[PDB]
Amino acid sequence: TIRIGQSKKDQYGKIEVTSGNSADLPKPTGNNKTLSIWFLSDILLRGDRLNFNATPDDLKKYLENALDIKLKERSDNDLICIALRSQR
RNA sequence: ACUGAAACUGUAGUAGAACCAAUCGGGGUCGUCAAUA
Repeated sequence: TIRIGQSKKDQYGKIEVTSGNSADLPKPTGNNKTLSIWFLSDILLRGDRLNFNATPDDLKKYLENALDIKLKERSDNDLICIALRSQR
C-alpha cells in the first residue's frame, strides 16, 4: 500500500498494489498486406531536431525503420487512414 | 530517464415577528305516580 501523486500526504493517493502471475507476452499477427497501429499510451517522438513534434511522417519513418519495412498510406477516400490527436 | 512541495470550504448572520385560550351559563327547584277489571 503506497501513496502516489499530488497531495499524497493528505486525503489523496492511497493505493493498494498487487502482483499477478507472469502474463503471456503479446503475440501480434504479422500481416504483409497492412500495418495497423493503435496508441495504447501517449507517444512521445523527437522531431529530427530532437524537439518534440507532431508530424506523423516521422512516425511513419520511425516504424518502417524499426520494423525494416516500407509503409504507404491507405489510399481509399471513403475510409480514413489516420486518426491522431496531439498531446502535451 | 524517476510521484512536486505546501494550502482548514472557511468567514458574518438569534428560527423569528404578531396573536388574551377565550365567549355564553344564579348550584338551581313541586306535583303526583301506576293500569286495570
